[PDB]
Amino acid sequence: SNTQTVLPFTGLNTPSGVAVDSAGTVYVTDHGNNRVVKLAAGSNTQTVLPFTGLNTPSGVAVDSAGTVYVTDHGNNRVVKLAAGSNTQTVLPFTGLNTPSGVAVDSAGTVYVTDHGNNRVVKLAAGSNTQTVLPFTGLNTPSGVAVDSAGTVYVTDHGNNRVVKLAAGSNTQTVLPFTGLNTPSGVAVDSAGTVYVTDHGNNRVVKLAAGSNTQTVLPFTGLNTPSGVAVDSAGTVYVTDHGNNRVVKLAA
Repeated sequence: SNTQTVLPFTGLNTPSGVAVDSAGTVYVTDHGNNRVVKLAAGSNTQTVLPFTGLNTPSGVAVDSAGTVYVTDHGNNRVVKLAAGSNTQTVLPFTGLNTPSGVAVDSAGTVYVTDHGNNRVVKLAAGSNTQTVLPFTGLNTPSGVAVDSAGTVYVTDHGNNRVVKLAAGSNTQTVLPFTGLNTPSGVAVDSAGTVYVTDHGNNRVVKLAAGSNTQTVLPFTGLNTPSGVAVDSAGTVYVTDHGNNRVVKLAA
């Protein structure tokens, strides 16, 4: 499609992160309102999820079980809320500094960009012991995504680049995007195409697997886009942070 639609969220203030579940429900961190909202597919009415005590939530992820994970940026913690639950749980990460992005793989392992510590950490399901991933030279990493192969993609915000680390690899690779300015968010679809919010350039770019040539997606009127998500239909969802809105673009 060449034509975005603005999703019917209400009252957003600088939305940061977005995620979409297998049912097409869209989850958004309403950063400026210390809340997380969701919108079911076709619904005109959001619901505020029952998290407690959030401070400028940044990133959001949702797993196949419908559990919602949120980086509670201002409180240096990551919280999760099981589907239908009333009570969040704080995940046992240690030593976070302004965590910024979160992703969850098919095994339930949780990956977090520890923005203030220039590192990415992961926590296996049920584990009490995080592991720091062997990225090199990160500067304020913002967003993270993980594909079905376990490859981890990170927007290295301060270095104007996107890096990836294959499962079990010691050595990251810098993806061949061009001309990025403070990239914030990243998503990867089932075909391995990587989508990045090029925050400082008011645009969203994608790079197909093995391609050397990005394409700029035909969104219009973006202002400092933060987060991006892609569903199984290839629809791309973007938090248009500066315009207090969320937009989507069908394939």
